[PDB]
Amino acid sequence: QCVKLNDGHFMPVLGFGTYAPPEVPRSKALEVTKLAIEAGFRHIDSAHLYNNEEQVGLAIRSKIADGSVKREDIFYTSKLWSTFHRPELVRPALENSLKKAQLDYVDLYLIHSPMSLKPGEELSPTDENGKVIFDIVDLCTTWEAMEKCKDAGLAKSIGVSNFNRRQLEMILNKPGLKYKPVCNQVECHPYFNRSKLLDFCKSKDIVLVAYSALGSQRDKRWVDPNSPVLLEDPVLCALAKKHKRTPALIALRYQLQRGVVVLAKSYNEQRIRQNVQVFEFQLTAEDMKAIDGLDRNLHYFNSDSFASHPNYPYS
Amino acid sequence: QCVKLNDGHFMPVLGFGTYAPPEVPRSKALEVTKLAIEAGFRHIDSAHLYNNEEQVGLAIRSKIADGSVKREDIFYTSKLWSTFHRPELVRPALENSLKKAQLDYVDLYLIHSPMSLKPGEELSPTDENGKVIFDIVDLCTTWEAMEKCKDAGLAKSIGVSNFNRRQLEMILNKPGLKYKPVCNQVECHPYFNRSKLLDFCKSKDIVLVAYSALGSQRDKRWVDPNSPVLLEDPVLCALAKKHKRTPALIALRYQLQRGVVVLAKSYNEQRIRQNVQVFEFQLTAEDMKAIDGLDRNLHYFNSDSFASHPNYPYS
Ligand SMILES: NC(=O)c1ccc[n+]([C@@H]2O[C@H](COP(=O)([O-])OP(=O)(O)OC[C@H]3O[C@@H](n4cnc5c(N)ncnc54)[C@H](OP(=O)(O)O)[C@@H]3O)[C@@H](O)[C@H]2O)c1
Ligand SMILES: NC(=O)c1ccc[n+]([C@@H]2O[C@H](COP(=O)([O-])OP(=O)(O)OC[C@H]3O[C@@H](n4cnc5c(N)ncnc54)[C@H](OP(=O)(O)O)[C@@H]3O)[C@@H](O)[C@H]2O)c1
Ligand SMILES: CCCCCCCCOC(=O)c1cc(O)c(O)c(O)c1
Repeated sequence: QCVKLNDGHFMPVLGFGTYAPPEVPRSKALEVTKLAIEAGFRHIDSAHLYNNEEQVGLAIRSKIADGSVKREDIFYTSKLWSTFHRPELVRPALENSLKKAQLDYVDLYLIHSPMSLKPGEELSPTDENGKVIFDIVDLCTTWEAMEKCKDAGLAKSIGVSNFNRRQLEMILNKPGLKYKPVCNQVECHPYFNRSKLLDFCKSKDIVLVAYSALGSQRDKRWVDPNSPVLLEDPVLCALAKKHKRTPALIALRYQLQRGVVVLAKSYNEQRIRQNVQVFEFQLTAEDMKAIDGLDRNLHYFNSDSFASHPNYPYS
Repeated sequence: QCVKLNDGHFMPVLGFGTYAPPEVPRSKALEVTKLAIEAGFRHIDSAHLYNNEEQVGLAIRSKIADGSVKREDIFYTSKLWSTFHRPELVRPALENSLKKAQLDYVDLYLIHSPMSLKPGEELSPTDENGKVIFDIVDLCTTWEAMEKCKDAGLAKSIGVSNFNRRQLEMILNKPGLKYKPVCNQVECHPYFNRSKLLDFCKSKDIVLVAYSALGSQRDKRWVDPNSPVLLEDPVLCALAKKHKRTPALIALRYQLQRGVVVLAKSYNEQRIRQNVQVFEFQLTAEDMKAIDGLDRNLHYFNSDSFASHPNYPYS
């Protein structure tokens, strides 16, 4: 079950989410990625940001080496972090990711965020410690550098993440554009279903990839603990009962049936193996309209901190 | 079961595909071509590109020598590789093919691809960066040189491969045209059935010859491994069950009943002998419409570098 991307490549519609907070030992990423592959996940989502590309890659390489999978069966995503937006930093950042994971190519490379951050090396030992420094980069030139990565065979497909419609149009309207982004990976779930942005993406042949599809990890560092817990929704629970599934499985299936490619992070063996059951059942059209009704414009990514960045996607 | 070509020659409607990847020992092509002829294949498709003309030729000569066939019962195709498009290179390339095969004439010589490549001795000439080097040739002059090869009795018939409608018209409308292409050998299967091109070809008396009719060899170099596997299609499988045949046989029969000449590669003795069974059954008109419904405009062969060639046939 794969979707055809606008560059002709194919992306599995269910992806494994690998991010876990820095308290979680990195050896866990190695363990759980092997478990994900053993359960049937083939699309694996990582990033320079996650500090896990080595462990994730070693999982992949391990399952390739022992003959459970071929490299060609695995669809591996990495992402260009925001301190590397300047065009001359793009290819080395990809190369660094490739060396960490010990892969020859990534199946997909994304611009992680339109919110560029100061690159390079400070120069004093402490002056800038702790601060968050924004940078200003024309993301079109970032995108050209991405296009060159694809032409070098380093990334099979290239795309973006956390872009809004305006930011997508800026790439789409670039003079001399060679490759459209294949996807826009954004927060998407029944509390923030992104239907308008989805319609836009579909009209341009860009796949929407949903993160926090199960309602986020609710990380204390950001997420308001009084925000409603997605998987406790009564409509999601009643559909789970009706179908003899679970609220997670309902929420994942919802995305698949609206043409969205869905990620699901779990570091728990049983939930990982549950999540692959998404292909065993289907929601009715009426079920789908009921889930559409749950939208409350709720972003679990309380980016509030970054709200004054000129490229903040919700300004 | 032959079709009358527009030059008066006859082409068998089922052809044996001889390409195998370079990991396959070169001796196999000799073995499998003999097996193909023993099974009933009479049309045999090779090319300079395949690096097997000696072995394929030996097979053909063997079966002629031992009396299983006469030379005139065999239809042998070779192809002019893209580094040899320049008019003065066309006849020596054909002569080199003929000397390798140890044959005096080919039944058919094709321009392999409209995508001309830098002349020389590499098959895939590459620049400093590893990028393939294109050439620019007026393919009308290539065609004139092909016309001369037919007049010299070195090729009984001439045609083209991987041409689109525009590229065909260019030849058809050439001033002083002597011979129309007898055929256009193109990627064609239920996921990319080419009906519009086929209608055009039929209106001009040009036979469409299908390659990757069984969904290609899915070579990593050119095919996305997560593309759908044609012979696993549930409609093909259900028709196979209905007819007590196989999905390969359904896919081959489809082509024959729409007036398409169809190639089938196999290096496996039992699949080779299965493939000749295509003449034992027939699909209903409803079966044919059901297969027509599978079209998803999917060409298995892809290349970022070749996509940017001015003569790329899918642009
Ligand atoms: N592009 C971006 O900027 C961006 C942002 C956020 C996320 N992402 C990507 O998207 C991935 C997923 O998003 P996310 O990390 O917010 O998490 P998510 O997929 O919404 O999952 C949230 C929580 O659901 C739990 N869970 C998983 N399967 C379950 C089931 N079947 N039943 C009940 N609970 C279940 C997990 O807990 P356990 O681990 O305990 O099972 C997990 O922490 C990330 O890991 C990352 O790859 C990208
Ligand atoms: N003009 C061009 O540019 C061009 C391009 C591509 C191909 N071609 C020509 O067309 C030929 C055929 O196309 P192709 O090589 O892409 O392969 P194909 O005919 O689409 O066959 C694909 C695969 O199907 C398998 N197969 C054959 N019979 C089968 C059966 N009865 N059941 C299940 N599987 C079966 C074969 O594997 P096994 O060998 O293991 O049986 C083969 O590798 C080539 O050999 C070449 O002559 C030309
Ligand atoms: C004070 C500002 C903190 C900056 C650090 C970012 C805050 C949130 O980090 C994450 O947990 C996170 C997880 C993912 O899966 C993502 O892709 C992603 O983009 C972010």
